[PDB]
Amino acid sequence: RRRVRAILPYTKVPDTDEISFLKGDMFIVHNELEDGWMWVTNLRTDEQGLIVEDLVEEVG
Ligand SMILES: [Cl-]
Repeated sequence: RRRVRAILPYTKVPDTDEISFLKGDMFIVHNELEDGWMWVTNLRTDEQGLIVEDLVEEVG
């Protein structure tokens, strides 16, 4: 469980558990699979869903 920040914007694929986001959006990473899929909470929108880890950076 950690925070990550979007380094790019993203528009979700319709009728999926993906969420949209903007560059700079902060997320709580609840869980992550080996293939890069994360279940997160977007802290700006309070939406939960799927994101790919290559669109985010570790928060230090
Ligand atoms: Cl949708």
